Amino acid sequence: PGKSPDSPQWRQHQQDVRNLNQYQTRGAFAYISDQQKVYARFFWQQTGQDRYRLLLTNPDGSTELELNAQPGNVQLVDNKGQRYTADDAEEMIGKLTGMPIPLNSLRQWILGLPGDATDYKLDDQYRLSEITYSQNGKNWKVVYGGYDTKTQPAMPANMELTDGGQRIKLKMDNWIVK
Repeated sequence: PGKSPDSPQWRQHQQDVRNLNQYQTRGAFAYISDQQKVYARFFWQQTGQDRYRLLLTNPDGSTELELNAQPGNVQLVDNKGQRYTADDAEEMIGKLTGMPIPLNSLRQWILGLPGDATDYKLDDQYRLSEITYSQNGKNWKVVYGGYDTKTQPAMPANMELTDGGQRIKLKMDNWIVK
């Protein structure tokens, strides 16, 4: 049955997450679509409200992709060192890598926050459990597995999101927050 979104504990959990100044996680990344299959280790570091770096690496240790976002300056770097710049991370990853994603929202979802989503459920611990979000004529479903309760506040330990044609799976080995 989970818990009600109107619960003070939910609002407090969101506040505790938003009050953090830095977030860092790493783990297994899986992206699958009818035109691509990407498996890699990921590293996510967010040092500002809208400042973050996503790094995807292969077993070789080689860099598959780098997405470094700063307000007014998002840079995408591919394995060949080719650099591209834009003012929107979602638009760039959507038309540059072949991996379209509601990234502007995912950046909040990965922290256990709903972002612009208004259709969601919470688990028994007042933490985000499922999200239904529409954009670009598609409907995304986000599902959360267990949370990492070794940090304060607790952060998502695993999640999956899909809109049918695209599926992204993330498994976090750990988190560091401050």
